[PDB]
Amino acid sequence: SGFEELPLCSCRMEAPKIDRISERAGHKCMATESVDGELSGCNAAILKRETMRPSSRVALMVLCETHRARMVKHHCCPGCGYFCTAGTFLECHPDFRVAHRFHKACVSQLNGMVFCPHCGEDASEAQEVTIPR
Ligand SMILES: [Zn+2]
Ligand SMILES: [Zn+2]
Ligand SMILES: [Zn+2]
Ligand SMILES: [Zn+2]
Repeated sequence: SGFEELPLCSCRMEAPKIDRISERAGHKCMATESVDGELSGCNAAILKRETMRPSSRVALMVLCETHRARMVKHHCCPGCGYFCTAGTFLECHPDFRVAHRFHKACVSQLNGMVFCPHCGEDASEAQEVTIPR
């Protein structure tokens, strides 16, 4: 029932390159962009072979430098693992020029209430945002 049970994201964590994830991907970025439910790939050439993911709900990804930059800004949804770069989505604003992006359907849920899946702040606080492509 308490805040301690809320999941927090892993957007800032990095896993070592010991599982050959980059090699199986051809050293191409594994990011998936979501724009109002339309999914698209990246496959840009990667520079670092360490892997990342916003939560353990999804598999680890090797990423291009642009998508690693967006991942550490909490622009990837921990619920589904898709990046929120354009279209409509929710943003939690814990501090100046900090935005945690996520889909309305991907909020954390505890005791019937909804929370930011990055940081655990109440999601009724979350603003709806529309960003052009
Ligand atoms: Zn990429
Ligand atoms: Zn995050
Ligand atoms: Zn999502
Ligand atoms: Zn948050």
